Amino acid sequence: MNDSEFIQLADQLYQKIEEKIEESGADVDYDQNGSLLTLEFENHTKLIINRQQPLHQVWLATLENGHHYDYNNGKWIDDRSGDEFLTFLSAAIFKQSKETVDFTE
Ligand SMILES: [Co+2]
Ligand SMILES: [Co+2]
Ligand SMILES: [Co+2]
Repeated sequence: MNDSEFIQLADQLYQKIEEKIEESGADVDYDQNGSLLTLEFENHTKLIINRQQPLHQVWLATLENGHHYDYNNGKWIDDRSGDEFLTFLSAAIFKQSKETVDFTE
């Protein structure tokens, strides 16, 4: 993957996350500030998504941990656990808001 391709795929991801939040009507606020996509819950907790363009990775910070994802099999896959980004993001949103956002279907 080159940088230009990474940008296309990461833009598709960010837009997918935003569209699925809108679709769901969930009370999740989102703000893209360049490389950053911050999700904010009513309880004032956040999830922070960052693009690391030279590594061609998307990173996710939860309250406890950081996760780094490579694009593999048409999906974003955690490079230590092998978990899929969007499934993991759904689970995190449910914990911090008790609202369901399905990003995969
Ligand atoms: Co190419
Ligand atoms: Co609906
Ligand atoms: Co408030």
